[PDB]
Amino acid sequence: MPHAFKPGDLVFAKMKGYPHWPARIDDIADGAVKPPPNKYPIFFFGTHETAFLGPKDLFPYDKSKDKYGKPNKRKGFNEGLWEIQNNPHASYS
Repeated sequence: MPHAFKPGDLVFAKMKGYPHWPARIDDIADGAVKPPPNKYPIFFFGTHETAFLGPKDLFPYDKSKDKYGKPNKRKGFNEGLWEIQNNPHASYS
């Protein structure tokens, strides 16, 4: 049975106008801008962008990889696929 999301959880994260994108729940570093209530800081692999998402847009990686874990035409996407598969917990700063 699922827990709530925690820092380090890998997901595909859905934003409007983007395909489900390889992403992880980032930790909030000392001194970093905190998310709004009920939002997680999402670090998107490949683009290395952050956005704040709620769980409705967060699809746990292992369950969803069969569906979303396929190359995409979009910038940084396949790079993102490599990172989530090969080194999801590294520093990309």
